[PDB]
Amino acid sequence: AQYEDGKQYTTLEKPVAGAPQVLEFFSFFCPHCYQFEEVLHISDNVKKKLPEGVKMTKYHVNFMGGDLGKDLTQAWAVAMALGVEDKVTVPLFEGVQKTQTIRSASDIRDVFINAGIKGEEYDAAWNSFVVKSLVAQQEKAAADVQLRGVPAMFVNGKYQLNPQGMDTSNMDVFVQQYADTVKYLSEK
Repeated sequence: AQYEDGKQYTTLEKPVAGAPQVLEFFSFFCPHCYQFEEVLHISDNVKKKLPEGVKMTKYHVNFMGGDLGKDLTQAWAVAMALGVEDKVTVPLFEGVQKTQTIRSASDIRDVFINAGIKGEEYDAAWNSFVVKSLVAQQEKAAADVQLRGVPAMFVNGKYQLNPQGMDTSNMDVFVQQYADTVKYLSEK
């Protein structure tokens, strides 16, 4: 075929019932994730080719960067609850990997503040049980697929994107192939 299992994607031997339709995992410590977000804009180019009616979900993971890694998953929960993902994603990446000014939970907080979220609102969210359960959801989904690496994308809880098996000579062509594969898998 043109899309072969084991080539542009792999199939989970343990399919995950009721999983989000498009599920992406990342870490603000993950160098390829930085690329995926700020250079390739993967999430965006997938959405642009997804059918109508398919929701897109993106979760942070704990297994990189120790304590600060967990702080970032809780902050990503805050980001999701307040709907401010598009305002903090870039400074979190650059704060962690570019400028290295993120060294503590308080430095993570500064990014939200600088992005215009108010102190009280952040701290209230940070401490809220809605955020606790949003953290739990992020962990459960990563648990459900044995996740030990990022970036990672899963479609319908059955198929996992395999970027190692796509041409990387051209970044535009890589992204289109990636997105087209998600669309294929999505219609499967």
